[PDB]
Amino acid sequence: IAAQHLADGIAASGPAPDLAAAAAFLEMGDRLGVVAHLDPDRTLETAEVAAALDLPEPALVRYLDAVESAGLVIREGEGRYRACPDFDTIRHQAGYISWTMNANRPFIENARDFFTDWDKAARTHVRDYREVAVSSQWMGSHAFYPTALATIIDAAPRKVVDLGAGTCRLLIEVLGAVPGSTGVGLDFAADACRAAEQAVAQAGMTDRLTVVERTIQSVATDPGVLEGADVIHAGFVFHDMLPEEEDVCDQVLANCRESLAPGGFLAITDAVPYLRNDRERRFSAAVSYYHGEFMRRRLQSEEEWVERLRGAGFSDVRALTLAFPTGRLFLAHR
Amino acid sequence: IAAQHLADGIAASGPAPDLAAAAAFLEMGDRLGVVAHLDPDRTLETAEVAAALDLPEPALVRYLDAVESAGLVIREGEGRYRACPDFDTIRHQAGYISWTMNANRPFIENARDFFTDWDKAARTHVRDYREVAVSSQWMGSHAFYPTALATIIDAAPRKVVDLGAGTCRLLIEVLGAVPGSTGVGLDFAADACRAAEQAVAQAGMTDRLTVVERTIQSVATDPGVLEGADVIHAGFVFHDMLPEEEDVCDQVLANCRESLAPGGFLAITDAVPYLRNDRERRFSAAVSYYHGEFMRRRLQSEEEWVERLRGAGFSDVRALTLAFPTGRLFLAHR
Ligand SMILES: CSC[C@H]1O[C@@H](n2cnc3c(N)ncnc32)[C@H](O)[C@@H]1O
Ligand SMILES: CSC[C@H]1O[C@@H](n2cnc3c(N)ncnc32)[C@H](O)[C@@H]1O
Ligand SMILES: CC(C)CC(=O)C(=O)O
Ligand SMILES: CC(C)CC(=O)C(=O)O
Ligand SMILES: [Zn+2]
Ligand SMILES: [Zn+2]
Repeated sequence: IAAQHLADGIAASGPAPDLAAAAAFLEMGDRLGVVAHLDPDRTLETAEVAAALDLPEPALVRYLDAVESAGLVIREGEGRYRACPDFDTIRHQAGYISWTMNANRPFIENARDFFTDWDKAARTHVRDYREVAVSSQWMGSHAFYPTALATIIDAAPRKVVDLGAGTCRLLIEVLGAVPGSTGVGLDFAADACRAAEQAVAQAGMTDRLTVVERTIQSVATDPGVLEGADVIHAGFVFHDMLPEEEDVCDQVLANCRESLAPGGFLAITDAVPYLRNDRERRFSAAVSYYHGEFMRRRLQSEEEWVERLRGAGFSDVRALTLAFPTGRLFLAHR
Repeated sequence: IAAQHLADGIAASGPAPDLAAAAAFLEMGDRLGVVAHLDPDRTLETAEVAAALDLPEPALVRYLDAVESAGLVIREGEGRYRACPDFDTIRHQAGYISWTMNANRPFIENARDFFTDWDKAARTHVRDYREVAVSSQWMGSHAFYPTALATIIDAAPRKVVDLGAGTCRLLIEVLGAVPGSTGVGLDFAADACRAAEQAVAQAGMTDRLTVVERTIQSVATDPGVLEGADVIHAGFVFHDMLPEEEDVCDQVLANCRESLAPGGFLAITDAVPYLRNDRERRFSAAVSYYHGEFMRRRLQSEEEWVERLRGAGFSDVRALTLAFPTGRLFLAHR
């Protein structure tokens, strides 16, 4: 009796109000720099963080008080705030919403332009690659990054190479797990290389781990840095050179197979296109439509990837379903 | 055994991949004009809709095929598409994400400016009121609009007034339910008034329902149009004149009480600030922080609203919890 309208509405909205609010608070706070100071295991001290971020302290305090009202942080004492116990899961979920609604917003808002003159639209409406990187890392935290770590650590490698390694977090975490091991982080971006180069410094791995600043294409002609590696990792990278650079790509793959030490494998995480199964189909379709229609980059099915890795001379290929919908981890044994 | 990593990841992501993908597809499609042609009870014919929307048909077909892969539409025949059975619930959930991440995106991206010089930020970073209106209507579909309808229809009114009525859908639906009834839709926006004025035309209610183009403030001095109404409705409107126009507002409220026919009531849906209960607190906080910090509009608690309505001379005030988190429906009896 109008308690019906209420219960019916609650069931229809489900978790969407909570998620919409978490994602907006967390994107806003991350753009401010605040989210990197929130952690379930310690407090953020407003007086210091406001100074470190060059923000007015009363403004920062009203933000953290709003986030405290939302249940995302806990006010421990006066001027001190702690993230809620399940913050990292909430931030992981926010990553999916940030990626489709923020990182890829130029495609949402400008689809008509992309439909009528793609070449002009592709250069006019461009994605903010800081947002692409942050939301990808939030999604990866629980849905593909752990699986890649464990696989690399368990191979107990001596040399590990990462193509498109960014700030080299994955290499730093692997080297800190195999006490005797070396790493190579390859990235063609200047600022990415500069931050990876000092994060490795502050971990003391400045000798065990070098930060080469080249393209993955450059590997096709200079495969020297790949020599003798036990594991080569590429995360969501190889698709970005298809179909315009299929030969260069086929030849980087062939280079990787020859450069592998005995018993070594190339680990590729990438997205497969348009899955039909009920769990993955909806996010699969967004990942595929964004890549196929707006970025014009070719995503390959498992069948195509196995084909392509066989043709590069790998002797066996194992595909693993990742929790990230349409994410697959291909392990290509030499 | 690495089937653990998979099940753990799936539990951590929960419904977020599905929601993120639905919201992006549906905002993109709505901006294109396509979503208004999707319905669970009939098909969209691509050849005709592509022409009506001035879109290349192959482009429209790739979009609908992507949305079909996502499970949001069904391809009935060749060139014909039907929305999935629960489309309206999915679109309702997408409304929360659209509102926090799209409609209010100027606040997410520019919080630093709002913190350091508000007056300059408020006029530089402005919300797209087409996006505000669409996402509000998607949220309202299952979470506040039904409760307001049923209350108005059940009062069996002779005259109904709506302050900030937009395209007058709510009035059209009420007049089509009380066979003998009149309505007044008040809105100060030119284009809103022009569309309400022809939607009422195509319903034949062009006589029973007039579309006055004034401000709700203008009611404070010209209360004539309010005369004799059985029900006055205002949806998410009165807060937008607090605190800068408290006297004008207090006097519109007093005007409404005096203009009511005997047995009549004023129905106000509005948002209360920063609730603490577990269901509503997170979205409550986003609604409140957006209004308090970025729009500088005053949201009142239930206690304050009842106070304010008593002081305007209403004899009894009933507050109803809406499914929309922090939404409240206040019924103020004359
Ligand atoms: C994990 S995919 C994106 C990351 O990998 C880097 N990257 C993207 N494309 C390439 C490329 N062709 N070669 C080397 N690094 C790349 C980018 O600088 C970013 O850090
Ligand atoms: C339901 S809140 C927004 C809708 O109500 C209208 N509206 C907003 N503010 C006012 C106002 N002061 N007076 C009259 N209509 C308003 C807007 O034109 C829009 O259609
Ligand atoms: C995790 C990936 C899907 C990220 C990506 O492919 C991109 O945004 O470019
Ligand atoms: C449904 C309302 C919360 C919409 C609103 O207040 C706004 O965006 O201005
Ligand atoms: Zn990509
Ligand atoms: Zn508002």
